[PDB]
Amino acid sequence: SYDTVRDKYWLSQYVIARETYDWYTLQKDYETVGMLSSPSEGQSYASQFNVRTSVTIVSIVPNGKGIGTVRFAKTTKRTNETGDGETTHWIATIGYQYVNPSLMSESARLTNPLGFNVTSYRVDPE
Amino acid sequence: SYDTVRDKYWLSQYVIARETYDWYTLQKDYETVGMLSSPSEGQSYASQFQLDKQYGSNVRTSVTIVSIVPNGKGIGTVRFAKTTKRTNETGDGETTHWIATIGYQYVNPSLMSESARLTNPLGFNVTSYRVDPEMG
Amino acid sequence: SYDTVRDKYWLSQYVIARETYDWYTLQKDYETVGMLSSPSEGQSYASQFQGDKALDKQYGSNVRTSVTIVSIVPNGKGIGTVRFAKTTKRTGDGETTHWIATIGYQYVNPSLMSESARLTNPLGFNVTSYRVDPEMGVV
Amino acid sequence: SYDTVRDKYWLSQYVIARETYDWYTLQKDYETVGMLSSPSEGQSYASQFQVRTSVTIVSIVPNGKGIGTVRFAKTTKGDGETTHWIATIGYQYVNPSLMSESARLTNPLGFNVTSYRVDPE
Ligand SMILES: [Cl-]
Ligand SMILES: [Cl-]
Repeated sequence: SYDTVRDKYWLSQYVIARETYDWYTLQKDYETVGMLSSPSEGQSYASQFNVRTSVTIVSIVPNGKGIGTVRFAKTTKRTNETGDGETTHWIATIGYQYVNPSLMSESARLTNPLGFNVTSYRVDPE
Repeated sequence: SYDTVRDKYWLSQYVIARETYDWYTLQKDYETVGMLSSPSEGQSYASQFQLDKQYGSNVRTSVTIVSIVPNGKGIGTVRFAKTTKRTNETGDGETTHWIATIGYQYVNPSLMSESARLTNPLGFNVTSYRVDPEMG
Repeated sequence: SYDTVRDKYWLSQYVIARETYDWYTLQKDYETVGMLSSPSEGQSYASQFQGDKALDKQYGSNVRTSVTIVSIVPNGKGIGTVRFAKTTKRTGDGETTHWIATIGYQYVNPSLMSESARLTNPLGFNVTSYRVDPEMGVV
Repeated sequence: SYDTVRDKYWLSQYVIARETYDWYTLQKDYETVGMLSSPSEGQSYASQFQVRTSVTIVSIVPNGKGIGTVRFAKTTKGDGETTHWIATIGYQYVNPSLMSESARLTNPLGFNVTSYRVDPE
């Protein structure tokens, strides 16, 4: 369905924003994560604060009631090695809902026009 | 009355589709749940198959509807048994009893796809579905 | 895969923005079509709210056309098909018709947009052809 | 607030029901967890379900928006072994008519846990 397509896109965007490490996009990624997170999950993410980690989304299963499961890989390279480096696999378990986009900043609403908000997020090894 | 007959038919069709596991009806059962559900309930059902490659065609769970009570104001209660047999075997398998409580309405049927509107021209639509064990 | 998810998201967002007529979301819809479209396609949409013909002048606040997305199939080679319903009523159920949008699309360099556009569309989704035909079923 | 008093009570009841091990009450406890759980969380609990362990609630902090943190101890049985834990619990309230009559007698306010995770302290 369309609501599923929607949720799968934003769950995927969230994991990419939150799990990537890229020096030159990190301020932008950090900001994106706050704009897609509820106030308390945003406060909780802020409290966890050259290599490059890239994310591959493998699959996403929303339960249709505000939990989603995202299987994904992270590939961490020392920038100044040749290959793609070490790849590990993970499962994000993500609570989320949609808020009134008027109830956020104007900038937040441009980044997050549907008002998608992660309310909880946990990552476990696959 | 006619609303009661209509509602009782659909509640039972919903429980049968949603609670049956049979490899040879599965595609049809799966599509019926989709046509008859809100997107959230649809996805709630469908997400358990995103179970069939766990069970394949070795397990069959069939439903027996025991009573159907529409409770007024778009809620209905369906008592039913589910019976699971490994597909090899004669024997009765294991039977458990359940109560599905079901929030439902009739939506604009024009919004649905072609095939959905043939099967569900009245727009039966489940917005909440919950199964609890049978007690008193 | 992820590309399918991305494509299907943007294809539907496009059809919702472009086919919806709702006074209270019109300014946002209009702007979203602009961000997601080629100059041609953008002006093709925008042109219907210009001159004395402007659709909003001739509807105002008294008509609402809402969209239900029914299926989205990316067809490969940057073409996608969105089946959808449009439901119009003046402010019962109003009038529902079914439609097929065929959409040529690509991902362009996202720096070429105003920074507003790049916040909303950082991947650079860009529609270069848009056509709606009536639903006929299959055969 | 009252909403907080309410949430602390049901969150504490949930952890008591879900983390206690008592042979003579295990079936009632199992049933209680189902009646206090969303449909999906009830399915998930039932799958993962496979001495006497008693629960002591130490504190309950709801965030006011559907997440609660419960710090608690489990004591298995002189004294026995006590370990310490943190349940992170998502929850909401649903219309009590959307559940069975029996469910609704155990859970009159329609409290539903939508997610549950326990971590060591
Ligand atoms: Cl959004
Ligand atoms: Cl984008």
